[PDB]
Amino acid sequence: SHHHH
Amino acid sequence: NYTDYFFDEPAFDLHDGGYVPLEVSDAPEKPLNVPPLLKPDKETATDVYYTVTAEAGETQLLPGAKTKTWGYNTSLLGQTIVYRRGQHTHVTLKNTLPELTTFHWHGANVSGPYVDGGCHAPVYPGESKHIDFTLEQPATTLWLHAHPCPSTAEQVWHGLAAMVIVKDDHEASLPLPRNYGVDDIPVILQDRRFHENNQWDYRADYDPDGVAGPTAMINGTINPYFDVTTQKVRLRFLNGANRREWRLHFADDLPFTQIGGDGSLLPEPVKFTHLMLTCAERAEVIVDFGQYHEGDEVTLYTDDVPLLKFRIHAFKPDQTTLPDKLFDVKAPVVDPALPVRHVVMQGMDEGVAIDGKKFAMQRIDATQPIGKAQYWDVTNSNDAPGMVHPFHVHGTQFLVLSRNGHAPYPNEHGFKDTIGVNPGETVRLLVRFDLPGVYMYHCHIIEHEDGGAAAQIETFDP
Ligand SMILES: [Cu+2]
Ligand SMILES: [Cu+2]
Ligand SMILES: [Cu+2]
Ligand SMILES: [Cu+2]
Ligand SMILES: [Cu+2]
Ligand SMILES: [Cu+2]
Ligand SMILES: [Cu+2]
Ligand SMILES: [Cu+2]
Ligand SMILES: [Cu+2]
Ligand SMILES: [Cu+2]
Repeated sequence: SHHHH
Repeated sequence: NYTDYFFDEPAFDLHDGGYVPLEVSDAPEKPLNVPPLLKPDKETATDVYYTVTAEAGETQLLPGAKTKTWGYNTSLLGQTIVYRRGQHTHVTLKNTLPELTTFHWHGANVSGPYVDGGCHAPVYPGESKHIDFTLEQPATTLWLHAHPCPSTAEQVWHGLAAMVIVKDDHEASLPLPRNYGVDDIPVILQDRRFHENNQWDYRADYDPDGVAGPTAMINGTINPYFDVTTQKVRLRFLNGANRREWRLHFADDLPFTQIGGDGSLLPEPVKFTHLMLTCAERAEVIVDFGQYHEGDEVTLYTDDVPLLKFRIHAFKPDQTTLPDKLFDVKAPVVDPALPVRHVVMQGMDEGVAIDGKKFAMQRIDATQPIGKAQYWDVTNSNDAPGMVHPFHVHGTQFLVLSRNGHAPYPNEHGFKDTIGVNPGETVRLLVRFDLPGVYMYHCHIIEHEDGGAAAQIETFDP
């Protein structure tokens, strides 16, 4: 689900 | 809404003009290289003897041709060197490279400038030097790397870095994974750019603001995996990159506990999901894989880029718990007679400087008496947009008192030799030198060091 920046 | 890291989001490397994104390599997955422990030439309880040889070779990094590389007692990086507190240590330094080099023990409280192995300690091709010393400092992860001035960046790029493990009695008594290569591993974080025939070319990739390539390399491995055979694993993160910052987290935000920083155990364990490391910073963490099962592969990322896969095998349950206190940090009292030292890092690119000046090898910039603790106020004067400058001091382990008058970051309450200073920020350090001589302080973006953003301090007996 989660992605970074 | 919020960044998951402690540093100032606008200052991250990824905002820089010439930023080089990491890209996933198509190279096949392979086992993480774990450097062997360097066998002593001889050891007794009181004395240990090592030979450390800088050498050139070839390493199979990508399919096809082998990459020409340099290492310590191996073709790339180096065998891990174990030192013990209070043990008289003897090292023969041998250079078999075509270039002169230097053997810098980053974080080791040894005398400078010769044993320290900075600018003033050249070892020419074909020659040998003999050093000895006794470490009187807490257990931690240090490292060895080349430090000729200039040319540190290029030599590190060729592959001259190695992990150094310092043992003591206190750390040995803690319930920590300590089976090297099995449940306790180096994670040396680097990046490179491969050119034709899988070769490196520092000069083609040069940038005065910091060299970074798009291919991540972990312990000299491309697309590494690690076979986990225990519930808990200790990772010794070292940022051995020329410039790049690592923003480390697992794919699913698996928590991990930091137990160690640059210079010592942390006073207390600190729980993390996301951890940012600037150049030369070390962080020792325990990961608990107890919620996973045989066949699972759990991947450690920086930003959105996968770095290191953990293949879960069968493991016995581990019921142990960390104590609430790991380590007693005994802060020195500042010498009241001594002023506050102000150090200003200025400029970017070619214009980087400290206190208005570029490095000069003959010149002493500062003095401080040994045995006496002093406040160092260190300012990153870089306007917005700026960058996080990792400030390093040779020959001391310092303590972090405050950041812009506020608390240090949660993982900055132990001893450290390198600290990331945000744009505009003043940090206050407590700095004591135990030994007399000449020591360097500088930014540890290695292109900044080479570009002259360094100064030297003379320590003397009063
Ligand atoms: Cu942004
Ligand atoms: Cu001795
Ligand atoms: Cu000796
Ligand atoms: Cu260093
Ligand atoms: Cu250093
Ligand atoms: Cu995350
Ligand atoms: Cu298995
Ligand atoms: Cu910059
Ligand atoms: Cu240095
Ligand atoms: Cu810098």
